[PDB]
Amino acid sequence: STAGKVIKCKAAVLWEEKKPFSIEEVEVAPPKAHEVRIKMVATGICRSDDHVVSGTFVTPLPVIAGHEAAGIVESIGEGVTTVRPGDKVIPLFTPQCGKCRVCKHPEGNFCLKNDLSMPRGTMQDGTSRFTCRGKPIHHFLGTSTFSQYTVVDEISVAKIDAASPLEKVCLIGCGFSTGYGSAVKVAKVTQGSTCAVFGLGGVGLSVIMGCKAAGAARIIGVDINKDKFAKAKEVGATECVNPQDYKKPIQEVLTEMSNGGVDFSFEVIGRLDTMVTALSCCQEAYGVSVIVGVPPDSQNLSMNPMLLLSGRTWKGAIFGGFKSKDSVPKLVADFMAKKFALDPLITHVLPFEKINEGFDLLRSGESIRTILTF
Amino acid sequence: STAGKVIKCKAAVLWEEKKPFSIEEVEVAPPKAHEVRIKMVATGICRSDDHVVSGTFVTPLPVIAGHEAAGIVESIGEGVTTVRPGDKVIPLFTPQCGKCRVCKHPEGNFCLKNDLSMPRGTMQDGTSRFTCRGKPIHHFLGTSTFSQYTVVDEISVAKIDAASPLEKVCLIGCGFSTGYGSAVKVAKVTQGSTCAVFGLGGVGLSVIMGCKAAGAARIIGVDINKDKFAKAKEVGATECVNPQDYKKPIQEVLTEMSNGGVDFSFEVIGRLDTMVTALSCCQEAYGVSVIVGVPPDSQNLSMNPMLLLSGRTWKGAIFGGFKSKDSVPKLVADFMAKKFALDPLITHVLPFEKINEGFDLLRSGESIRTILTF
Ligand SMILES: NC(=O)c1ccc[n+]([C@@H]2O[C@H](COP(=O)([O-])OP(=O)([O-])OC[C@H]3O[C@@H](n4cnc5c(N)[nH+]cnc54)[C@H](O)[C@@H]3O)[C@@H](O)[C@H]2O)c1
Ligand SMILES: NC(=O)c1ccc[n+]([C@@H]2O[C@H](COP(=O)([O-])OP(=O)([O-])OC[C@H]3O[C@@H](n4cnc5c(N)[nH+]cnc54)[C@H](O)[C@@H]3O)[C@@H](O)[C@H]2O)c1
Ligand SMILES: [Zn+2]
Ligand SMILES: [Zn+2]
Ligand SMILES: [Zn+2]
Ligand SMILES: [Zn+2]
Repeated sequence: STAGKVIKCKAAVLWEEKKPFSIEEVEVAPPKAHEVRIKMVATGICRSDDHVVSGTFVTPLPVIAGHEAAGIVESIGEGVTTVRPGDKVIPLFTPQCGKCRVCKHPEGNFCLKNDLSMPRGTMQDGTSRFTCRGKPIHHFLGTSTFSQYTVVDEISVAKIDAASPLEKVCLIGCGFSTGYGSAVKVAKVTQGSTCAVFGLGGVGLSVIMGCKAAGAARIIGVDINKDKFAKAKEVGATECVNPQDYKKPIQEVLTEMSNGGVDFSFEVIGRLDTMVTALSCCQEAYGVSVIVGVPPDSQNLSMNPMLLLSGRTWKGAIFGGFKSKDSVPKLVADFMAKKFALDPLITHVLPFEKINEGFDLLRSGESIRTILTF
Repeated sequence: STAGKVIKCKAAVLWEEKKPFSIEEVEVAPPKAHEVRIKMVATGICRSDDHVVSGTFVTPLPVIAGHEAAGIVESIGEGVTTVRPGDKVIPLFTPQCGKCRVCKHPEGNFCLKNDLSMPRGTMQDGTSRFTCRGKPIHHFLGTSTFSQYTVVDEISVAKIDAASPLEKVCLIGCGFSTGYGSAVKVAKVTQGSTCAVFGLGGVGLSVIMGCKAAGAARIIGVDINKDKFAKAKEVGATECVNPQDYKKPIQEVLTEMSNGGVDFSFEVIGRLDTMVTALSCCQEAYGVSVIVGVPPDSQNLSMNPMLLLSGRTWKGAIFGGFKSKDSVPKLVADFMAKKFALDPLITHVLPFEKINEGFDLLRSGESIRTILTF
């Protein structure tokens, strides 16, 4: 039995920004009280993991990244009540402690125990469970899924259906749930509305899925890579536009196309300029714009507050507004009942050992989601 | 009889920015089709009128300003069906055409016929009804209430209760309705919540009234003029704070006071820095911030979009979100039924001839609302 023992396993360590991951042996400590050690089965490559590499999202290095994943519990620390060894689980990059003022609020989900606002790269107790070459290695968002084994706090894991296909449902740990919830929960897209979705990657495609599920009449996809348009239309886009094709700014184009502005817009890229464009293209009196993309570290946008005074609503969210531990198992159950599809997001499959090729695919524009198998 | 004739009457003409109003004779043309000529009874001094004087709010000059008022219909043009001679009325600086996409939307109120976005300073037909010393004089927001008589489009006037005290209910034409609706309709303040209100002038006091009516448990008033605090507490503030008293930025103070951020914040001043402060002091995961203050012309704010990505909602509104022609008569009926008070907003009552003394009271910090009586 490995219970109570250090596990030696392979992980993808990021020693430096703007460098390939290093696949090499790490030591994974056993779980302490209220911790869970997970044998990973599948993990997706999310652009947010690439943001760690590029320095767009600052978190302490060296680090084991990865946050979109599914696995099987290897062991539980003292006092764990919500999972058992052998359970299928999805790590939760947004925890759900159940006790803070956000967890108790009917509409909050950004639990105060998160490691996203001001990342420390540790477990809840301020320490690390990972050693590599004798050196402590940081965690990422309390998940660190680019490893054959990880250790997470109990508030950062959800038990899911024992019959779940882990190589699909790992996407419920980030990209699918984020995009879908941003439409259905955060924006609250209405039947018959017109939506504009900026960025047609895995998260933007999931936004489109949610807009279509909510009954939008028009869903306009916006991307500078026209190779993204075919899949966007397959999952519900009615029109796609490439800003590079137009002489005028795309907010003017979208305002014209929607006969005075869209009902709902979504920024699903991570650029300051497209956050402001996406706000501007929603109707000035009653439009809603949702920021989903992660902005570059410490940079401020500039905007004219008259865009809000006329009546627009501007909001953002983490993880589609879903309370993570309550919602992830329900989303898996709904997937099992065919209430939504995940295959449209999966364009590539690789073994974990080919993680760097998976990041190459994302950076070239060729992939939506690559799923890595351990 | 005056019907069908030019009226020569007294008005307050603003010939150029940053000068006193000139109280002098103007000619007021009779109403054309679908227009209404009103004998003014009372008009309030709103900070937005001072924004015209100061160049904070750009509108064509020379101009008859004034937009918060009540009067009696003198005559109606062909085709008017909603008011008759002798009716008490409130001019609507936000029209309600009933035909545009905003008017048809359940939550929109910023009718596309407004003259606020891109001010032309005319009637709907692109012409003026005012002459002074042989020169055409612009309208202001389709109202122009600093005149013994004005002409408005039918979509810019509402009939109110014949028994209405016009020297009080003129405030339903702007300041009361704007603040009250910003709380009850735009923010949708909840029972038991904590609110922060930046700016304790007539509009901010009306926000406090709305927050109290909605059942807020805590209402924190914020002003650099501590002379505003006593009246803020009278109408429902539980605490007041002056940013000048603190070594820390007031967003940090308010976050500490509210044990992690307020539920609802309101910017009721018109400064870029307080718009960002007000957003920052609402709880990062579920807080709502409403911009009510009018920003200085053409100036952009700077902010970190992580404030929104965590879950905040940022919105603004004109006229408290109220559909103007539907709402103004109901607000007057509610005032007549003692559902809210207006006297706390009224600090001074002067003859119209003292308009410049009324503006000096506002600029000195000494008044909330001055009502001018014709
Ligand atoms: N809020 C959350 O909880 C959360 C969760 C998951 C992802 N994210 C972020 O969401 C964003 C999208 O992630 P993803 O879908 O994995 O990324 P992705 O697959 O890189 O997709 C981004 C898309 O944006 C397109 N694009 C780039 N620049 C422009 C431009 N100027 N105009 C229009 N399109 C452009 C690009 O071609 C690509 O198809 C990233 O910033 C992520 O970090 C946020
Ligand atoms: N959105 C709308 O439809 C609408 C309607 C009416 C008024 N307005 C605007 O709302 C704002 C308030 O109008 P009002 O109540 O008539 O004005 P007001 O009576 O001048 O009140 C403004 C208050 O802000 C206070 N103040 C000034 N600077 C600061 C600061 N740095 N920090 C905190 N307090 C400060 C000031 O002392 C005063 O008590 C103005 O910008 C108006 O133009 C908007
Ligand atoms: Zn929590
Ligand atoms: Zn992600
Ligand atoms: Zn209209
Ligand atoms: Zn006003």
